[PDB]
Amino acid sequence: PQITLWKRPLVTIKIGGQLKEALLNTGADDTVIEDMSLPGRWKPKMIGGIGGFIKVRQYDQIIIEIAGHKAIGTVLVGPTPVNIIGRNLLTQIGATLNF
Amino acid sequence: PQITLWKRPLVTIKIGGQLKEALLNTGADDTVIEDMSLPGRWKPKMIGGIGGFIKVRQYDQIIIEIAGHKAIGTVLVGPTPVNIIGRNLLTQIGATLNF
Ligand SMILES: CC(C)CN(C[C@@H](O)[C@H](Cc1ccccc1)NC(=O)O[C@H]1CCOC1)S(=O)(=O)c1ccc(N)cc1
Repeated sequence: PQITLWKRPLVTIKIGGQLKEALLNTGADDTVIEDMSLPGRWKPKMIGGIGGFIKVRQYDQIIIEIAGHKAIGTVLVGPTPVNIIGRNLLTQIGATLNF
Repeated sequence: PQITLWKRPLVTIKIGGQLKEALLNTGADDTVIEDMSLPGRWKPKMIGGIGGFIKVRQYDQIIIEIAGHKAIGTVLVGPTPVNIIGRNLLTQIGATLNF
């Protein structure tokens, strides 16, 4: 699709069998999702946002559907205002910015 | 242009007579620029994301050139670690997400 930006670019994602809402976020390198159970091990990651740096859980090679497109990659889990899909997964679904 | 998301979507902007580098950010409601002086009245605002909140000054009816395109709108100014062009100005230059 072509998504205009008059409203928040919210899409439906599917991860761990659960449907959630997430924001398509070109301003984030990484993908951050609110607390949930994911399979396998995690490793520590520090990420920086507008308020500063926080610690999150990094799960690699997670299967996640994003607006109907399958991606498999790194998902960070931690305290976020909204689930955010970052460039690591936007590139997998073939997303570009155009004007 | 069509901007790939392999790297950060950074562009050159001109605001208040100054050239700056800024992130094209679909995940941001508003535009927020590292602290600088702007003309006219302002009011305080709190904005929050990863790492919590920061206090900023809200200036309305500010003209910015974004990669050569003039747009006008609200600009927030404060201690952001990165210059952010948010949806309120991305819409004005006709920016869309496509996949
Ligand atoms: C958290 C989202 C929902 C909203 N933000 C935009 C996001 O793109 C934000 C932009 C940014 C990048 C680097 C440093 C600081 C900020 N990226 C971000 O945090 O990257 C983290 C998460 C994964 O990778 C690292 S915001 O800055 O908090 C914000 C809030 C309100 C307004 N009016 C404007 C901006």
